[PDB]
Amino acid sequence: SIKIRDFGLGSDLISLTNKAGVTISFTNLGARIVDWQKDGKHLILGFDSAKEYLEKDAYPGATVGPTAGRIKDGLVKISGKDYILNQNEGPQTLHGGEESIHTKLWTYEVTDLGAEVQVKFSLVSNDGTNGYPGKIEMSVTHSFDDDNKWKIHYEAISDKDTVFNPTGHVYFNLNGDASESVENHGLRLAASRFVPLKDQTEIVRGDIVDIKNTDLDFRQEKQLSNAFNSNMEQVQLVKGIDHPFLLDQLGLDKEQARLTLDDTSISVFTDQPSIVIFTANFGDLGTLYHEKKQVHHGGITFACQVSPGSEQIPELGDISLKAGEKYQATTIYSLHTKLEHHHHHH
Amino acid sequence: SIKIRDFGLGSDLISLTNKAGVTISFTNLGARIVDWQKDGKHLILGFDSAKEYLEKDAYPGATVGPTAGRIKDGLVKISGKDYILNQNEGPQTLHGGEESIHTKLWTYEVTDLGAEVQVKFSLVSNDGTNGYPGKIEMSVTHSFDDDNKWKIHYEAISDKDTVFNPTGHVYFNLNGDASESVENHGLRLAASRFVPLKDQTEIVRGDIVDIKNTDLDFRQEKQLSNAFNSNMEQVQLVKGIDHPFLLDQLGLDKEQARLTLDDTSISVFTDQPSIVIFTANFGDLGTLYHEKKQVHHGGITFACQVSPGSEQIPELGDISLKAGEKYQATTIYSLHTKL
Ligand SMILES: OC[C@H]1O[C@@H](O)[C@H](O)[C@@H](O)[C@@H]1O
Ligand SMILES: OC[C@H]1O[C@@H](O)[C@H](O)[C@@H](O)[C@@H]1O
Ligand code: NA
Repeated sequence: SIKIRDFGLGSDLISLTNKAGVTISFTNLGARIVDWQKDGKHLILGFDSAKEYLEKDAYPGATVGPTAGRIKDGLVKISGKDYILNQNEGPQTLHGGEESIHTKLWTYEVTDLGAEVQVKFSLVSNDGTNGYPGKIEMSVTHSFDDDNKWKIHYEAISDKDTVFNPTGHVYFNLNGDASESVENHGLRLAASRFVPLKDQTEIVRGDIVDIKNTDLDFRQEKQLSNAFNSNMEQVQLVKGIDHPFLLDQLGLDKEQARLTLDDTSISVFTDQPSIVIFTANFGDLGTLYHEKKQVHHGGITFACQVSPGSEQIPELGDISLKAGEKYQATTIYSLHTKLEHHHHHH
Repeated sequence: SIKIRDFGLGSDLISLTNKAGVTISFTNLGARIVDWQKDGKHLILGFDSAKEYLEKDAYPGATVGPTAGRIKDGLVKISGKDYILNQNEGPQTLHGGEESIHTKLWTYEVTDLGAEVQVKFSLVSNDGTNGYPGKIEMSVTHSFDDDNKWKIHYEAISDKDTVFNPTGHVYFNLNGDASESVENHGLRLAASRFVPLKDQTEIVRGDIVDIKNTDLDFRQEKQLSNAFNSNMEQVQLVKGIDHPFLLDQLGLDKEQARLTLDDTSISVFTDQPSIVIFTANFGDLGTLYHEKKQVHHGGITFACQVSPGSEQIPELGDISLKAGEKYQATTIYSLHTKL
């Protein structure tokens, strides 16, 4: 079933329920996921109205871009030309600059395919917006099916050579309560290397480091506390995790990550080369989610994209987008029950 | 009463009915007026869904900007520097450039004051959008009251020196049907001068002309057919009217224009210096409004703003907006019925 209602400020809330009774919801404000529940428990973090997003934190569950992450000094090189983008975090351009796409009302259309329902959100990024050459016609399609798979499909075409590498900023918290840390979750992630940050400004250091056998190695499932409790310089630097992990094997076919709590698991599939993991290292900020004060480590993202820093570390990729060339990216989060035995205590 | 409903593509339709039973409706798609009716008659032109506006004509009833009208070569000088805006009509920048603010979904909030209801739409134009320095936080409040007054108040603030001169693009048609020319309406206009167009590109000619005692003098009410049957080269050039008229006296308290058809009349008030009048000179286009084929001259605008062409004729005014300055503009359309 599909249901729609106003969500505030002129935005809408589109709620879907599949045949298994799982419900998921999105808003056109930032083409974003608002909630995902199983048996009345929230699987992700979200608010109850549009205004909260705008007043508390506008990133959660959003489509962010045109370029996800931080670009050192807002400087990109496009077809031999230097361009300075909006700098909204000191001299850095973070998540596309200020008042970016995650803050806009996108138009949308719903397509009912029976076992699958699609919500295609559209938006045009005008030429020059936040310094990006364009115009860029973008669309983000969120779909949910009878097999509990939530899929995000991005498409984009630009009138001019530009840069594009958006991502989805959902935060998971299988506790279903923001006030409960995710250190009790089990994590498996198919990555042998990571990208360290230079310092507190969070730009990339310039090197790629092997994490095998460190507290950041999750090739084999381990509890998140292992990382949170780590005194590794990088962990101490950000007070948790806030890094790109380079996937060892690429392809939409491989389960790249799996997050488990008790009998529930979320599997991550993507055609992108890296996953940026940020564990809500907000300290005592205490943003209220459904009236619960969020705790430090009260959430985790799996933002799949081309790793940030490719400006300095070309080995990471090329996010350029040629005029007329069709960009496409696909990320899938699938929900499972009793996938494995995970019975722990913290 | 206030009613909100889904207008298509995720946009909303907000309809306000006042104590007199008159109904006006807006959509956040473009902070625009969609309909205005009395005794089941439409007074303005509009479509029945969001898609129609995107497919047929995105201007009708919309908030257009940041700069309304045509800018020669898309060029403006800001702080002595030349800036090139998005060119969407040849080398000209018409109504803000392609995919401008009229095609965006704006956020909004409704405020019910009893005798009056206000709908405040807001949108942020990012720095560099379509070549315009910013960011510009903009808001347009459309309100409707029990006295049948529809008012539009604009406000804006920019982080950088820029240009700003928006307008409301409603088209009136007291016939209540697009297939009927407005040539039968009577128009009164408190303007003794107009801005001639250079040619078919519609950029300004460079001069200001006195229209006293010509087919375009509407200082005393007259039927539009007059102007329509004129042999003035300017009328002939565009096949109707498509020009900025310079108001004789500035100020919100003066009725600047008045459009009349039978017992029904619309009065225009504004704090702007000019009114741009365009008589839907679409020839055979035949755009469909409520299943009715539009006819050449099947509508007329009263776009209040600073006259286009100030880039070449500085006397027209100055559209700059300095960083930190708050821009404000107000335009009111008042509906009257003779008893
Ligand atoms: O929401 C704020 C957070 O956004 C994340 O996407 C970034 O990686 C964090 O460093 C930042 O503090
Ligand atoms: O909507 C299209 C029309 O917009 C008006 O504001 C212009 O003056 C006309 O020349 C143009 O054809
Ligand atoms: Na709505």
